[PDB]
Amino acid sequence: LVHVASVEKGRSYEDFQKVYNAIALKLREDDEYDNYIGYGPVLVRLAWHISGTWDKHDNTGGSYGGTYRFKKEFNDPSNAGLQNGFKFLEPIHKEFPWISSGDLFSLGGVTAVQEMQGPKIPWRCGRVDTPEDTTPDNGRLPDADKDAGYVRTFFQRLNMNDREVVALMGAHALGKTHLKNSGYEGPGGAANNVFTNEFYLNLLNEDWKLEKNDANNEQWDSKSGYMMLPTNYSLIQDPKYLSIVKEYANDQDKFFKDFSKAFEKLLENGITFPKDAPSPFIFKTLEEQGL
Ligand code: HEM
Repeated sequence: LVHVASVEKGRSYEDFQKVYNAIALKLREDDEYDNYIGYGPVLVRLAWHISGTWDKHDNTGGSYGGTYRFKKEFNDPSNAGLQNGFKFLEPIHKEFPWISSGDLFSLGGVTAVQEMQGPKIPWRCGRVDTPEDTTPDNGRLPDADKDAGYVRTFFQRLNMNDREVVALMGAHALGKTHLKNSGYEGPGGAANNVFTNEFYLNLLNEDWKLEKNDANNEQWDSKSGYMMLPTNYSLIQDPKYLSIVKEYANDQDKFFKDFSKAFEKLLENGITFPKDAPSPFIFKTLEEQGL
């Protein structure tokens, strides 16, 4: 498989900035979702899940083809709860019918990180909708009940190394686990719709206790009301992951820098960019625009 990025015909930076503006204006507006967490956290999770299906061995899956729109990928058990992020973006797609689905689902994640005070994420247009038979089979997305060795092996399929994996996992400072979606319950911290290095500080500073929850899954719980998935708790049981955790806990700007690079890499895996293609766009926030 080769997936060559093709620009939506006749569109430039200013068009994509209009789609970004519509998603961010709708984020401000619908602030009541999930006990006033807002749709920020569920939109960066949709962008990682349509990206996380990629397989470096045969160039299948990844963000290119927009195939989350098809029933098979939409109804995957590991995607439960993401129907909310899809529903949110749907009026935005009716307003800009020219943008491809892969470009929309992925720009949704970029807009959410930057509106939640996160780092600027460079983004590239050019994903193209592919047919229903290119939709990846279920089961390429990761389990939560596992250890640091599973996490290392998994992210190798997306050729993410240790630094990339630890930066990327910092996203779990956002939102929460929901019992009806995943069999896990609880937030990762206090500031869960502001993008910070909080996930790392919690993992180093809380007295975590292992307990079973109401779905009979184990998770790590702290006195403070926060939780950790076994796979996130893994990052302090592995000596290479633990030194990077410590680095991000002590330096939020190094976390922002590395998260920016790894998240763009994640959203562009599997896509060939012709060098006449536009350079990656940096979108302005609402605030920077006075909107
Ligand atoms: C081994 C890797 C990962 C596993 C096993 C995993 C698993 C999960 C699970 C079980 C949930 C809760 C789902 C729910 O009940 O609603 C969750 C939530 C979330 N995940 Fe991950 N995750 C992984 C990697 C990532 C990465 C790479 C990102 C983003 C860069 C990410 C971002 C999020 C966010 C923001 C949420 C919050 C969802 C919400 O608030 O609704 N995850 N993750």
